[PDB]
Amino acid sequence: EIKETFEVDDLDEALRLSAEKIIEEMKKWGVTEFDLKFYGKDDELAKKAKEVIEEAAKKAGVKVKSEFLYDENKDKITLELTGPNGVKVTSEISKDGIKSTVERPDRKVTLTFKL
Repeated sequence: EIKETFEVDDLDEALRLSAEKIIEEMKKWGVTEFDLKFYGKDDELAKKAKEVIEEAAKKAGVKVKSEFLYDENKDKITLELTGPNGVKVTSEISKDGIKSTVERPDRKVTLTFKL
């Protein structure tokens, strides 16, 4: 069980670094495609999170199947990425930054992106 913490200047940098590291860990575990579920408001932040992940997956040659379940009452974004053979990523996005929990059988990585 490993915790990693990073410092970014802004939420935009948090989104970019987190998407890169998330795709990294999935690429490590032999993932070529994954299902993405998004929970949050239908706004500009939602669009940014989509493009950052899609651009990051595209550069890595990974296919994504995205479902957005919009709920305006949610003040924060939850992302659930499911991959084959038990690969699961949960990313929480708020004004304070991003916390991503990357789960593999016998491997739990928690990534925090502060400021």
